[PDB]
Amino acid sequence: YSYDYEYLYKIVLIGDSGVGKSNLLSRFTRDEFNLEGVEFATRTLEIDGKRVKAQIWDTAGQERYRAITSAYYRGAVGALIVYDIAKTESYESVSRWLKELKEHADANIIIELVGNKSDLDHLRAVPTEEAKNFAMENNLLFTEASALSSDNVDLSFHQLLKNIYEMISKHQLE
Amino acid sequence: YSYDYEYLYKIVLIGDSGVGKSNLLSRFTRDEFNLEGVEFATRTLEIDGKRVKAQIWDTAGQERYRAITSAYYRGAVGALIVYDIAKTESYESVSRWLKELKEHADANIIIELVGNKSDLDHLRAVPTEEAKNFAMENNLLFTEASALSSDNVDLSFHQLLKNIYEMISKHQLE
Ligand SMILES: Nc1nc2c(ncn2[C@@H]2O[C@H](COP(=O)(O)OP(=O)(O)O)[C@@H](O)[C@H]2O)c(=O)[nH]1
Ligand SMILES: Nc1nc2c(ncn2[C@@H]2O[C@H](COP(=O)(O)OP(=O)(O)O)[C@@H](O)[C@H]2O)c(=O)[nH]1
Ligand SMILES: [Zn+2]
Ligand SMILES: [Zn+2]
Ligand SMILES: [Zn+2]
Ligand SMILES: [Zn+2]
Repeated sequence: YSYDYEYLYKIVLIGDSGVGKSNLLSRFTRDEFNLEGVEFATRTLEIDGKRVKAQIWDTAGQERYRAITSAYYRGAVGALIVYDIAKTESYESVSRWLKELKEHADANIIIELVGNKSDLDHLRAVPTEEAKNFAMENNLLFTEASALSSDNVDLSFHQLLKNIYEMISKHQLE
Repeated sequence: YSYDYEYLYKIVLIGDSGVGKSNLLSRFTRDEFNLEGVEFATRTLEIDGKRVKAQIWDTAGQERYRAITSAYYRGAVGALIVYDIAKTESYESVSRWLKELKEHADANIIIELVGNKSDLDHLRAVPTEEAKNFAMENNLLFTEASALSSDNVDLSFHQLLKNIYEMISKHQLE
């Protein structure tokens, strides 16, 4: 048998404007997607037998013109860095978002690199192997996804929460 | 170092009308007490290094005339059975509340017996040793408390949440 309790994880979504952060959230939490306020959404799912309440934060679009404030990252245990596989610029900015996390987020936050818009294969600018190699180099989890076609969307969120739970537990047997 | 995450525990308060359930809640969550809606309150505190968000439920007084519905107990990991040390009847009803928990609450809910109104020592009807012996007999945690004078109030809630966390963890090394 198992006891009746929940884990509270705060996750933040970061990345350049237009990479599909808000559509990743609406696809995972409400299964909706829009071709071009709601501060965060919560979905609860089972991770290795345990119930995990994931509170996933999303921007209001201010990252297009200014830097995200420190309060956005506070309390977050995981983070998704989203880029556009069809936009090189959005992939080059991954280092900037890594700087943002080191500067305002928890020192041991668990990071996952997400390559969104995998449906635009005719416009692919960033090869999967380049970003996958970069993720392992910087000890980030990695997947490509498509909020439009729902490919690997649940995988991007389940992979991070599963790694958070296991990395926490593994850290607990000190 | 420790990761940034929380545990969500639902706790319910049960006992006969007038034993001091609502005043136990206001004393622990808001440090207020009244001499003779708000469905539940949440207070977060540190249990053995970890952060535990306790959601403590309280009745609207319907237990005076009818039985508490099943939905009140659903999801609860712990429960406080409160009686009046100055009212024998309220102590005799502890078996009824144990029946209520077996009937509508989780099969492995952790129960604590609380003897409230310890300040009315001139009116003591239930000796501490009788209820303490009864609690160990039925594998309940036990303390006396006074919502009026704040004695053992934080102890009654901290003792239960600490036992819940450790009993869960101890159950986890299957
Ligand atoms: N083709 C495609 N377009 C997407 C995808 N995800 C988002 N978009 C589009 O990208 C634009 C910006 O998306 P949005 O979620 O607002 O990006 P955000 O600024 O990071 O939140 C929208 O017009 C979406 O239609 C995807 O997986 N595939
Ligand atoms: N002397 C004393 N009176 C108390 C204590 N706790 C509650 N009361 C009184 O008992 C009455 C009923 O308390 P209440 O919290 O509403 O009981 P409930 O029905 O179980 O919620 C109130 O008038 C309180 O003033 C206590 O620790 N000591
Ligand atoms: Zn957005
Ligand atoms: Zn910054
Ligand atoms: Zn009450
Ligand atoms: Zn019943």
